[PDB]
Amino acid sequence: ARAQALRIEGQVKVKFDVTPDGRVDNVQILSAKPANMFEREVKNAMRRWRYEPGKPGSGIVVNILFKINGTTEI
Amino acid sequence: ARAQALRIEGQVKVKFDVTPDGRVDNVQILSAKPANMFEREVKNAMRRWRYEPGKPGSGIVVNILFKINGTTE
Ligand SMILES: [Br-]
Ligand SMILES: [Br-]
Ligand SMILES: [Br-]
Ligand SMILES: [Br-]
Repeated sequence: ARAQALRIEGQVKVKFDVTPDGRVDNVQILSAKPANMFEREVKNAMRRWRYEPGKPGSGIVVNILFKINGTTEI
Repeated sequence: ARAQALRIEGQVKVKFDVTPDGRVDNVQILSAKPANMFEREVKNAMRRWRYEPGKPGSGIVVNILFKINGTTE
């Protein structure tokens, strides 16, 4: 019943080629972080979630709607 | 080189317990998309980036600053 929020800040390096049309090619992520960053960060964020006390339950399923906004660093 | 932006939209289901103090425990993500969803989606979003034509290069490195904003449905 209580909605919860996800707010995760991060950075990720990418390496790629640029072709004569100005498009990227041969892209690889440079994961600095131990793989599977997104799922770890989501679980970590869920540590801040709080629900009503004295109402425990098990096997609760929630659907998280998210948007990722990013920009290249200048 | 030109700055670029990225926007990814998505959903992820998670399953967990709620303890007497109202905190979550025993969390598992219910992957329904293939693993490495984030990395795949970043690369797919880069398909929209455009740099100056006639100026190819290889091994270009850029850092993407991002924020993930989510809400339970
Ligand atoms: Br925390
Ligand atoms: Br609640
Ligand atoms: Br450029
Ligand atoms: Br597209």
